[PDB]
Order: sequence, then structure tokens, then C-alpha cells
Amino acid sequence: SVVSIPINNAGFEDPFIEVVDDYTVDTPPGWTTYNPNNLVPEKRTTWTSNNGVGYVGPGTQFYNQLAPEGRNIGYIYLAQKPGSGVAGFEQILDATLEPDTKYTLKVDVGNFGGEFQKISLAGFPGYRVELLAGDTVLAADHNNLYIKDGEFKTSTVTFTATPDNPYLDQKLGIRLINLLQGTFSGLDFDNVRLTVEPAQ
Ligand SMILES: [Ca+2]
Ligand SMILES: [Ca+2]
Repeated sequence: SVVSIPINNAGFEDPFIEVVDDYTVDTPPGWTTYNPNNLVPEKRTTWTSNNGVGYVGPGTQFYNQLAPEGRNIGYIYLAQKPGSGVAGFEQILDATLEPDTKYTLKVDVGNFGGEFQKISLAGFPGYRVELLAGDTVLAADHNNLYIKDGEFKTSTVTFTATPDNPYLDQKLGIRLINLLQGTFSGLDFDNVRLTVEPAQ
């Protein structure tokens, strides 16, 4: 009795990207830009703070593996100096928080390596993965995994809602966040999964 909750564009596969290591600079379809510190501008180009989708296939300089799922990942790049704030992706789901239910949110987090226009991509800004109900962060993984340049690791966030939880019936949400706590200050995400089961 482990059931999946649908997520739009959960693997960042829309839009299709043809060319090796190519990318978009606009918010991926199905997601919004989480921008609590106004770090990401409305109009983006390659070198502004931005987010978007990128193809990770044979030929890539970014990883010693391919995209965890499908062809593409979703990425967030922040140009401001470390400490300036955070930004990322948010998606509000149609599912609502239900009692006596354990939620498991999994997402693959990527620390790409390489060099872009003579700028080293070594280093990592840190990540946070959040599960929301309404405006409330129910549970989050703030940067617990060590992710070396060129690899992905799976973050797992869990939350159990009891019958007295104040946020029952509010819409579930997911945030994938660049913490901007190091350089090179970009990171990737892929393969967002949310499942439910009865509480322990
Ligand atoms: Ca994917
Ligand atoms: Ca890196």
C-alpha cells in the first residue's frame, strides 16, 4: 500500500533538449521559481542568476553518470556571493495533507563538475529539499549528503501527519533549494518522487 502522488514535470523532461550539455534559462514547465530573497530576475540569460533544464547525456562534461532519469535535470545557478540568500524550484501539488500518513519525498541532487567559459565548476553551494503543506515546511533535508563534483546522490525527506496536525487539508508542496553557501554556486536536481503509506 505504497502509493505515488503525481508531480508535474517531475524529472524535468519538458522541454526536450537536443544538444549535448545544452540548457534553458527559464523556469521549467510545471514548476515555479522560489525566490524569497529576490536573487533571480524575471528575465534571465546565461550568466544572470537563473534556473532551467539541462540535458545530461553521453558526451557530458558535468558528471561521471548520465541523468538519473530520462535525458534532463533541473538546475539553479546563483551569481550573488555566498550568504546572499537562497532560491530554487517550488511546486504546489493537488494532493492535500492527510492524517495517519507517512510521506516520503525523494529527489536526486547533483553536484556537476567541469569548466564553463574558463570558470571552474568545482565546488558546491549546498542544497535543501522541503516538503510543505500550505505555507509550512513540514520536513526538510538541509544539506546532509556529501556530494562530490561529478556525482548525484538521493535525498530522502520523511514526514508523518497525525490527526491533530494543524495543517491537514492544506495543499502539499515541494521545494528544491540552492543554499548559496559555496562556489561554484549551481546545482542540479532530478527524479522527484513523493509516496505515501500508513503511519508507523
Ligand atoms: Ca530527468
Ligand atoms: Ca560543482
